[PDB]
Amino acid sequence: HMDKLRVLYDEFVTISKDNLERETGLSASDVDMDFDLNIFMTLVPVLAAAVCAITPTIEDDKIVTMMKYCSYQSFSFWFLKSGAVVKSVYNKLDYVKKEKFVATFRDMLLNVQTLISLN
Ligand code: NI
Repeated sequence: HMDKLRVLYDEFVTISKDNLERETGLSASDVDMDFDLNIFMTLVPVLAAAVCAITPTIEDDKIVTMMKYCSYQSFSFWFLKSGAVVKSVYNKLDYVKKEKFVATFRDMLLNVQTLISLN
């Protein structure tokens, strides 16, 4: 179950860890997708309210703004380690990887969002 989400999450984590460890010199903590799923479930409604609805056609610039508000300190693999946000990793990617990272992050949010449809 959640097989597509696993693929997206693993990519997000790999890219994030690689850049966070390189920039800070710190070592990532263990990955816990179960834990991080719950984090994303909380993030989705706040980001939708603070920025705009998360949809497959959301403007890329809006996703990048959402990245500014997502702190790695909240996730399993960087818990309370530093103040870095997802946009800080975006900023260090090359111009091609940047676009793919936007798609990966968006699609991760979209997938998590399908888990939390209203009654
Ligand atoms: Ni499964």
